[PDB]
Amino acid sequence: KKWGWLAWVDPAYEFIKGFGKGAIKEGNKDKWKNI
Repeated sequence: KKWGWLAWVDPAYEFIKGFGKGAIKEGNKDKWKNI
């Protein structure tokens, strides 16, 4: 299996950690629903 999903999300999520370390509303809006 290719499994190139997590490979593309890996560098993605890590990006928001620095670019949007203080802006969950801009990205993860309805993230509370998954928690």
